[PDB]
Amino acid sequence: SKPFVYWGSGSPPCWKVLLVLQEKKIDYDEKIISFSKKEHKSEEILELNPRGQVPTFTDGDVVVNESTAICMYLEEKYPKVPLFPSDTTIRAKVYQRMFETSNISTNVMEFVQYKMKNKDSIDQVLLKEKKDKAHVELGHWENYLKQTGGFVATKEFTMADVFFFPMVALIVRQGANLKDSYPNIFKYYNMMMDRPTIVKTMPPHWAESDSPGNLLDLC
Amino acid sequence: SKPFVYWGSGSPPCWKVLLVLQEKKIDYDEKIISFSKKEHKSEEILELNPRGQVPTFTDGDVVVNESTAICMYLEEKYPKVPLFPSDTTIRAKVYQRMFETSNISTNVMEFVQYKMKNKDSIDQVLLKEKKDKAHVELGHWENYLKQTGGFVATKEFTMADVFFFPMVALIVRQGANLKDSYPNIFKYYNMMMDRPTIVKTMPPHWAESDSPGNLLDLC
Ligand SMILES: N[C@@H](CCC(=O)N[C@@H](CS)C(=O)NCC(=O)O)C(=O)O
Ligand SMILES: N[C@@H](CCC(=O)N[C@@H](CS)C(=O)NCC(=O)O)C(=O)O
Repeated sequence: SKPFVYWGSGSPPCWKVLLVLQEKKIDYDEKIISFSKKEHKSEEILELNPRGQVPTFTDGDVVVNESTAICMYLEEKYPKVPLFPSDTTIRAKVYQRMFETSNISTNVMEFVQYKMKNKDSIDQVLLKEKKDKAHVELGHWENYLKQTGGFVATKEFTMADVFFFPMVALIVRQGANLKDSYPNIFKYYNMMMDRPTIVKTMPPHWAESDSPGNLLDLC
Repeated sequence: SKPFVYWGSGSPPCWKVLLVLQEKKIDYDEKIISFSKKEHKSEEILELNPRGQVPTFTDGDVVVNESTAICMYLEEKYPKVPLFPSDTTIRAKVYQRMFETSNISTNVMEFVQYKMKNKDSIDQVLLKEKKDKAHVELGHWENYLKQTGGFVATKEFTMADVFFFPMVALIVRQGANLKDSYPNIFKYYNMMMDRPTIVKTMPPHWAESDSPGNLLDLC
């Protein structure tokens, strides 16, 4: 049995899956679909995933789509390279950080959404509201990296970094100068960006396209 | 070591934790906080949870807050009553359903949010948009229950039902007549509502308060 994963460029849910696969060094087959050409809605994809989304994934008769379910399945199916420590108490912290990352999406990426959605309708009395929420959110993670001095959950790479980093990258892709404002996250970013597995899974379309820059003002 | 959980009434994240605790029959200590009196922001809560949210949870030196992390920790710490089957392939389906339930929140509960948020500003040209999304979302789950004939993920109660049911209940609490429109979800609801563990964890404030009814029109 050899895993197969349909995924697109610039998608954190897909990145999570690719990182897990690479980090555990599992040989897999893939189909890099085009979002702009709506390939995530192909019939081939819909048979496996009624929601027409990526990642979509198989491994024999095993079919799983939620990026988080795929990662959990991979951790359980291919145990040789653990992305979780063995200590139950410490694993709890890894799980905490993993799932807590859904907050970045809401409190951070909302800042970008707003400027794009209701554009031309810029209300700085509200703009400064969500901007402060983004910073409040990032502060938590900043403190976390500060607290460990290394990776988002512990002093080693774990499933939590698989969830967190893609979000950090997307933030920087939007142009966040975190160098001085969030020295720990930035230190974490540059550190991670240097990890082989991450260099290998950078979103394909990023190199030859310009940053959306919806965050150039962040900090 | 005895678990301690701070939680509030009518909160799906808290319900998930209570169900897991009850279903595995773990004896725990609790603090039922008042949201209206802002007790989720107490100092006692903030020391353990910098976000000032519930559930907030401890078990010795073990501190975990994300409802999903707590459930995973409980599954791993107290294995006697498994909420997951042993088959790795089948567990994958349980994980799929568990995490996919985050969609109900977005595609379903948005319908309720909108009518509350931008109220008085009712735009039925858009109202009928999200209403159709709610039905599309529920259809997936309807088909799932149809596909199994029993619980949301398999023919037994699993961690997936722990995630799904609270959302179904909240929907009905908003007044959804799913009897004829979603016979399988409704059958699932009445079935679940009858399970001892669920009767015991119904949101405390529901009995003596009226349904918000933001869904009475759903179907
Ligand atoms: N909860 C899913 C979400 C996946 C998702 O949102 N995928 C996007 C790309 S990042 C997609 O394919 N979207 C297409 C759509 O909604 O049609 C996960 O984490 O896997
Ligand atoms: N992702 C968390 C979310 C918890 C959450 O949103 N809790 C709400 C009650 S349902 C809360 O305490 N909210 C207070 C707040 O944001 O201040 C989880 O699932 O545990």
